[PDB]
Amino acid sequence: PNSVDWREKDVVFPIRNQGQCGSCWTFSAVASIETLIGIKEDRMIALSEQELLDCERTSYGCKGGYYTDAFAYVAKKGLTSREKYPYIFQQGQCYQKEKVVKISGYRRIPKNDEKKLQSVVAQQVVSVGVKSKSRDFQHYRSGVFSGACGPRVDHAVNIVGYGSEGGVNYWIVRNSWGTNWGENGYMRIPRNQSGGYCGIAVQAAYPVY
Repeated sequence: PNSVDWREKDVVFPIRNQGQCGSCWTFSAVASIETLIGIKEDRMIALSEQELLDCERTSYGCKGGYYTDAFAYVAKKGLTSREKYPYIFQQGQCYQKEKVVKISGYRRIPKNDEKKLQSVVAQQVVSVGVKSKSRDFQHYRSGVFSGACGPRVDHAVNIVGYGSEGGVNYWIVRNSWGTNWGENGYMRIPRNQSGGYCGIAVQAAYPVY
């Protein structure tokens, strides 16, 4: 497809806010799973970032984590709904409540491969990491981003589609900083920097239904 936008396909929930807690990895994992379930089952169910934050044991709570291992947790343990286990903006006791969704596994996209990244984005939402520690990235408002990136991949986000404006290819990037950041919470990042713009293609991964 020349363009993809899952937000226009009834499978992407509204932008959320992680607050200060470094739980971006939980928001990225949840967003990828939420859309996958919407694609595969035609069912919209909001899932719990809080369960991953409190219960996923390879990660660092509010100091960062792994959406890849979050996928493995969901495949192995299931995941409850956001209604049952809401986000409290900090890590708490790990509750194992009634689960609403599983996955079968997850796959990693080889580093720097935007062609394979695009092929997967054409089918579902993908979890990625970007270099967010920069004034330009934090204060991005609109347009296809052409500012400076952070020094290192440090912020887990999602790619929810792709397109073009004026011949400029872009990825549609879902962040968890609320709707006041970027284009109502999203960023259009150049598509096709080695590793992708702000390293978007360095560590891409996606859940397998």
